[PDB]
This record gives sequence, structure tokens and C-alpha cells, in this order.
Amino acid sequence: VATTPASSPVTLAETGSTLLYPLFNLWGPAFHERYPNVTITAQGTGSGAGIAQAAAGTVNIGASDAYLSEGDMAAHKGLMNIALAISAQQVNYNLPGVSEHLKLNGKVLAAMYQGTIKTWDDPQIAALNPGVNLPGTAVVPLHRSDGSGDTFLFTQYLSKQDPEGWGKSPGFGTTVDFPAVPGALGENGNGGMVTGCAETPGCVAYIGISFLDQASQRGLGEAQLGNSSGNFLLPDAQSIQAAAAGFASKTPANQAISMIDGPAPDGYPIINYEYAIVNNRQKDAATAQTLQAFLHWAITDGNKASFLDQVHFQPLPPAVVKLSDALIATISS
Repeated sequence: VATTPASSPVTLAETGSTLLYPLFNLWGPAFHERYPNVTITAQGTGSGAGIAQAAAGTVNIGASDAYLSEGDMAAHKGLMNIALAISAQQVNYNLPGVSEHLKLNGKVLAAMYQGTIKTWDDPQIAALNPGVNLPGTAVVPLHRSDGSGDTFLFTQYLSKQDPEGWGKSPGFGTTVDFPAVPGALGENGNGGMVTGCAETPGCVAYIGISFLDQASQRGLGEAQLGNSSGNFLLPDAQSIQAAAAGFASKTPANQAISMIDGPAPDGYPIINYEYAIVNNRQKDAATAQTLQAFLHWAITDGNKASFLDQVHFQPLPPAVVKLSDALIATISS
């Protein structure tokens, strides 16, 4: 693995995951400060564009919260997903006056997105939140309009917890045919989800953890999500470090692994690796070497708390760092 960038000016273009975007805005300047000859550009366009453009050769780095499907790998040989850090997703809602962190699970959320739960005081919700005065506000299940990693993560949670329902249809993916129910409205990017949700009381939205602060500032509630052990957790360092322990020794060599709804009793149900989608063959030697240098930097120096703590991510455990490096090292020209 090349740990030093070429000396000639090189530009690494990135695009994709709005979830990973805030972090790339920190990494980019830091690396550039260290190696002035290297220019890093990034844009928040959603995981879909990330996968699409990296595959088309339009950018050097596609950012994605979703791993490549077996189909994607077969269609674009040389394309791989390298883990860079661990992140998570929370479920925000707009219910002014409700102080508590409402408890929800994949079964109840699937019902909301399927239109069977139409109000916030529905029996299925009250059963999970005894003592809370739930309003009769109508539920408005919002979803991402653009191909999104958050959609992939959310719909996998729903699919795992509701195998016979959501699991069968519409299943999961970066783009999903959401049930056409009242309020099934589309919003662009995580920002759009925050903004959309804050707009009208009763909204529900799956939003990436790096937008947690913004969501709170807008006065949105944050749900406690139930895991398979019957526990309801908030996404924080503790619950994510606990959920990751479930897959630290079980990550495949190609790193395509779902860490959704794991077995850790105290683990948060929606965590995931953030991926750099990159092609095994680059423009020239200088560019291949610089991309390697940057990616290895990102998973070592870039994984320090000074960086990750700002967007609420956790670092990759060592065995995984090793696997990423092994993939970084195949980047040639």
C-alpha cells in the first residue's frame, strides 16, 4: 500500500453519500494541508450517484453507505467497496410537545410506511410507549427521492424485522418503490429529509447520524429503536460500539456485509460501514498512488476521534482496517 502521494499535482474527485459528505469536508482539507499538491473535491449527491459515477469512471471516489450488490460487482469488474468508518441512522419525527424518545421497531415502522398505521396514537404505538400522551396527529412517512444509502439501510431494517411483510415487498435497495399511501412524499438528500420533517408535525424520516445535530436543532424528536434482543436503543457511541462487536470478526474479504439488526443485546440496530466505491484501475501511476495514499490516510489518521467524533462515527476495528488496506493496495494503472 502506498502511504505517500505522488509529488505532481493530482486532483481526487469524490461524489455521493450525503451521509459521508460532512466528513469528507474535514478529511479533504486536512489531507490537502499536508500535501498541497493534492486537490480533493466532494459533493453531496446521494449513494446512488456515488455508485453510478464511480462505475462510469466519472469520479475517483464514489461515496456510498450501501455495499455493491453481487450484480453490481458482476457488471463492473474492477469495482470494489472499501470500508472507511462506521456510521448509523436514526429515525426522527415531528411531534411538538412530546418530550420522550418514542420507542419504535421495524414492525411498527413498516406499518407506518405501508399506510396501516395512520395516526400517532395508534394502538401499536401506545403499546410500546405506556404513559405517554400520544396525539392523534396523522403520520406522514417521508422517503428519499434520490438513490440513497440511507434508503438502503432503512429498508433493510424494515425487511429484517418484517420478513413476511416488507421483506417480501418492496424489499430493500438504494431506490425502492415506496407504497403509495397518503403522505408518501419524497425529499432530496438528508438535508431535505430534515427540512421536510420539520415542516409539518406528524412527519417521520430516516436520517443519517451526521445530520443528528441539525435535526435536533430543528426540534425533531429522536426514536429509540428496538433491536432483536428486545432492547430499545438511541444511536450513540455505546450502542454503536456494542453493535459493531457483532461483526468485527465476521467481515468478508470484499467487505460487503450488512450489519443491520445484529445480535448484540446492547447494540443499535442500524449501523453500517461507510464505503469508498473505487475502481481497481486508475488513469495513471501518479493518480493511483495518490488515491492509495489518501484512502490509507483516511482509515488511519482519518479515523482519529478528532475527525469522527464531529459526525458521530466510530473507527474501523483493526481487523477491518487490514482488509481495507488489502483492497487499497490493488489500486493500479
